[PDB]
Amino acid sequence: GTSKLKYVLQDARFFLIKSNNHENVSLAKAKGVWATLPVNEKKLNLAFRSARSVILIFSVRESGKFQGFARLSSESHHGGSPIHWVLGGVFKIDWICRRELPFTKSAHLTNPWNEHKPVKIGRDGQEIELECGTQLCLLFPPDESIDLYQVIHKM
Repeated sequence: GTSKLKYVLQDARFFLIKSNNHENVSLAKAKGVWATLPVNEKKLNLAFRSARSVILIFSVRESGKFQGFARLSSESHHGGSPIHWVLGGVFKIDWICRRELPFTKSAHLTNPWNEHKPVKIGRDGQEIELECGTQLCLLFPPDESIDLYQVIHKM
């Protein structure tokens, strides 16, 4: 069912994350980490203190799909062991869905905070309004590799 997911997403903030390659998403999916440029890192750190959940929705550029979504479990932090991304601080994230959603399945959703353009359109770090982000996350298929239990306790 969707009760657990809807609880996680209640009063959440949502950000589009645009990656230039699949490799960094694969790295991030396995390790539960993300890093972004300074302007977005600041925005995400502010959101983490302001909302019960901050959700990152990933799309690899030119892929025609979203590749999943994840919830920030921390603000960014420096000084950790370097992540050899295939080119700011590192955010720890808990993935909620690592399955793909093609843009054809989100064609009816428009983001009011991006001039009511389809939610698939946006720059890295584009914030997605609450209801559009919630409905977008609800479109993803269930991910049997994921247990929401950890997230629900962290909240």
